[PDB]
Amino acid sequence: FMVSLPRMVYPQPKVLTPCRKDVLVVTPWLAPIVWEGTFNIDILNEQFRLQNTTIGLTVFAIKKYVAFLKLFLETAEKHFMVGHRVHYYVFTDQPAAVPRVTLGTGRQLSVLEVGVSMRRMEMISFCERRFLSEVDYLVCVDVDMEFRDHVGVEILTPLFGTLHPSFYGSSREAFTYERRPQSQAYIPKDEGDFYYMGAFFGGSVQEVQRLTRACHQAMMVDQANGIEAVWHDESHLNKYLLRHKPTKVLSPEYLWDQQLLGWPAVLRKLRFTAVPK
Amino acid sequence: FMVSLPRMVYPQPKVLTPCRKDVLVVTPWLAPIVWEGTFNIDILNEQFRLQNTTIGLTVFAIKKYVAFLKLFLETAEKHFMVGHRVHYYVFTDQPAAVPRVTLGTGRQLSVLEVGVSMRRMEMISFCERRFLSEVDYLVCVDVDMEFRDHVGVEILTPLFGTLHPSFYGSSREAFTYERRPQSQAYIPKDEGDFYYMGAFFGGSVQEVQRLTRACHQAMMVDQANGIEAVWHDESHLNKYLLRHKPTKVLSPEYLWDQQLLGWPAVLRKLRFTAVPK
Ligand SMILES: CCCCCCO[C@@H]1O[C@H](CO)[C@H](O)[C@H](O)[C@H]1O[C@@H]1O[C@@H](C)[C@@H](O)[C@@H](O)[C@@H]1O
Ligand SMILES: CCCCCCO[C@@H]1O[C@H](CO)[C@H](O)[C@H](O)[C@H]1O[C@@H]1O[C@@H](C)[C@@H](O)[C@@H](O)[C@@H]1O
Ligand SMILES: O=c1ccn([C@@H]2O[C@H](COP(=O)(O)OP(=O)(O)O)[C@@H](O)[C@H]2O)c(=O)[nH]1
Ligand SMILES: O=c1ccn([C@@H]2O[C@H](COP(=O)(O)OP(=O)(O)O)[C@@H](O)[C@H]2O)c(=O)[nH]1
Ligand SMILES: [Mn+2]
Ligand SMILES: [Mn+2]
Repeated sequence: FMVSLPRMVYPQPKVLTPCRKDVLVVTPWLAPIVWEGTFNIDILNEQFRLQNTTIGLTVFAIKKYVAFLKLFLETAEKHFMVGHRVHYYVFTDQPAAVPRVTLGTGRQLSVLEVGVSMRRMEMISFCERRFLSEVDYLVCVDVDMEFRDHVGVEILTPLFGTLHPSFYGSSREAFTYERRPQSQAYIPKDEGDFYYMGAFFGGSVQEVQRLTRACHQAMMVDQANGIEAVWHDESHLNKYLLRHKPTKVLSPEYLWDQQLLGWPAVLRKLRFTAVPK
Repeated sequence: FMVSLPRMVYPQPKVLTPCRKDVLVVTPWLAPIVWEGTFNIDILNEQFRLQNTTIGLTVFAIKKYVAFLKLFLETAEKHFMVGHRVHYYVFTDQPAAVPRVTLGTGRQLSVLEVGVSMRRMEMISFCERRFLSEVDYLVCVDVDMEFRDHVGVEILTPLFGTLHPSFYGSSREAFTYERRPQSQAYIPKDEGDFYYMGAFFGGSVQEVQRLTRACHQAMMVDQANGIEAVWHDESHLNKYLLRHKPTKVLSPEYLWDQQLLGWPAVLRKLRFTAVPK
């Protein structure tokens, strides 16, 4: 049950005025594509706070990648779901190397010790019971990253993927999908909506568990058949999201590499960005 | 659980090409606004058929308005959810005046006898148990109407309203919301997203029952306080949708009066239109 929004004073949306004329802001299956200028964050914050929404964030920091945690977590505290309940789940082989990061109120961090290709999907799909009990949404991201600007409840939806920053302007035949028919991740040259990057996806706990289970099972089939998809779990993620359309798509604001790609006009904000490695 | 879509061959959506540059296609709370050119109906048909979706359509034909049923139902058969399961619920004081209309396969009609202002919301919110058992979505429309073009699963969502054709270009201070603070339907001049018309709303059975219950209760409060809202159940519908944002909004393609308003450039299709009275 959703209680009523309070009175709010904000600019009227005008039907004959779009703000964004330069980009596609809805998919052909009527999923919003999230760009700056498409959402009033005050309305969304109200909606999600009224539901006492809890967001889980999973991040893997294995071997040398524990070095990325301090900046990742400190910038998450500045930019990720501020004002909402957040539970970070840090998966690592070195619990003692997790930096001591000071968290805002309503935010928690759990260190989960693990003993590459298949680990993340397998692990997320097994934390199944814990996540269902503790959070409403799960967000699954790479650690070799920093938050530079707002990443908030505008992303939340049953299932989302993020447009890969190298391919948002590309034709589908150029997408680096797995192209060998012997792989479960196979996508022919005449199929595909978008190329989603494996570094940022999420959704409701149920839908994320469905996605990660499916990708894990498909990767195991490939392993049994002696084939490894060209971009590993990302290839499988792409196959899944082709066959199970996401209910929102994040624009490349949400996954950017400024060193590699600069700051194009179409990006009004660079929110979550690659750290050089 | 949602099974996988089959392979489909269709045009690639391109992020740097929107089709509709002339209109707002997403609300500030990230609800799609449904216009022609925003959806691939083949993808949506697949998604909803895979769930064996059943759509209920409620329509009231009381006193002289039974005369509108033949054209309403015959054109619904040509245009409304064709290929999907449909259950029409015709509420009337004259069951014998309901015309014999031939239905396509998978489609059913029930005549519900009833013995104005408050009837529709009260009645819909009591058919509660029946609707929950028989249909997945409910669509609630005026009878003094005809279908001229496709109205399909692109509308389906937990909660939708439709932009009133006289007000989609108006500023909110011009909206004919109830403006007296003594009414439960009251909306001040600095609030409001859109003016929704009472002739076409819907959603999941649960959300429609919530809306109609709330509007019925608010109308009863007004009655007890000796006030009737300026546009009756439409005023209440507008108050509800201000405080409970719809998850899709239908463009005026879905509720048009060609005699009154012609055929503006912004409307590529006239789907569901007023019959002169
Ligand atoms: C000099 C490296 C050139 C990389 C350009 C293309 O990107 C790669 O695209 C692949 C798919 O075809 C995979 O998604 C890689 O993860 C991605 O490289 C990753 O994401 C990119 C955004 C960069 O941050 C890159 O350093 C990183 O390894
Ligand atoms: C000559 C009549 C002028 C009516 C113009 C404005 O519309 C009315 O708007 C009101 C709200 O302010 C209510 O929604 C009425 O139902 C609507 O009139 C209804 O819907 C309209 C689209 C027309 O079909 C009208 O005949 C019908 O009574
Ligand atoms: O030695 C490693 C390699 C990978 N990863 C995790 O797997 C993610 C994906 O790897 P990487 O960032 O190297 O991939 P790329 O950005 O090149 O796709 C990383 O962000 C880490 O979360 C890790 O923890 N340790
Ligand atoms: O005598 C009446 C008056 C109204 N209605 C029902 O209530 C709806 C709303 O009334 P109307 O269409 O007259 O309103 P308007 O289009 O002027 O808003 C009609 O379409 C009918 O479904 C009816 O059945 N009999
Ligand atoms: Mn990375
Ligand atoms: Mn009418």
